[PDB]
Amino acid sequence: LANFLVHSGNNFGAILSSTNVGSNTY
Amino acid sequence: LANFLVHSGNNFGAILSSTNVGSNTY
Amino acid sequence: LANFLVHSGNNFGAILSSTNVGSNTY
Amino acid sequence: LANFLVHSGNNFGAILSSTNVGSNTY
Amino acid sequence: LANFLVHSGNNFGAILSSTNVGSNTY
Amino acid sequence: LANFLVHSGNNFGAILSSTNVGSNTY
Amino acid sequence: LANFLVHSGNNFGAILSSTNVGSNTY
Amino acid sequence: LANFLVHSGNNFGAILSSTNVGSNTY
Amino acid sequence: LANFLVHSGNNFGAILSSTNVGSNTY
Amino acid sequence: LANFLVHSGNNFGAILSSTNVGSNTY
Repeated sequence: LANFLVHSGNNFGAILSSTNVGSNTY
Repeated sequence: LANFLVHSGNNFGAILSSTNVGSNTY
Repeated sequence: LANFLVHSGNNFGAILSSTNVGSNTY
Repeated sequence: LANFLVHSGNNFGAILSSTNVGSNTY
Repeated sequence: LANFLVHSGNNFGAILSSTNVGSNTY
Repeated sequence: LANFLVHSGNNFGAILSSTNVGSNTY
Repeated sequence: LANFLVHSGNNFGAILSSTNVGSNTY
Repeated sequence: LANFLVHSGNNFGAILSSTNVGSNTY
Repeated sequence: LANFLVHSGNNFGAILSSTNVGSNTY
Repeated sequence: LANFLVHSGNNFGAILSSTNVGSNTY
């Protein structure tokens, strides 16, 4: 069906794919 | 069907794809 | 059908694609 | 059918594509 | 069905895939 | 000032109050 | 100031209050 | 200032309050 | 300042308060 | 400042407070 499959009744969480997240604190 | 598949009844979470997120704190 | 597929009954979450998000705090 | 597909019954969330979002706080 | 499958009743946790997360503290 | 207060610079998200949302799929 | 306060620069997410959301799948 | 306070630069997530969410799958 | 305080640069996660979430699978 | 304080640069996780979550599987 798919390479990735998320099946839920209620969903509240984030879903990231091919993302670049970065944090810099000075 | 797809490379990525999200199937839910109620959805409340963010869905990111090929995104660049960045935070800088000074 | 698609490379990405979001199937829901009620949707409330944001859907980002190829987006650049940035925050700077001084 | 498409590269990205969003199928819902009721939709309330934002859908961004190729967008640049930025916030600066002084 | 899929290479990865997440089946739940209520979901609250993040789901990352092919993501690069980084933090730098100075 | 108020029981609920939403203060933003740019707003794009829906704001619901005392609403009844329902979806039925057959 | 308020019982609930949401202060942001850019807002894209939904804000629900005293809402009843329901989904039925057959 | 408030009983609940959400302060961000960019916001993308849903904010629920006194909400009743329900899903039924047959 | 508040009883609950969420301070972030970029926010993507849901924020629930006094909510009742329920899922029934048959 | 607060009874509970969440301070982050980028946030992706759900934040629950005074919530009742329930799942029933038959």
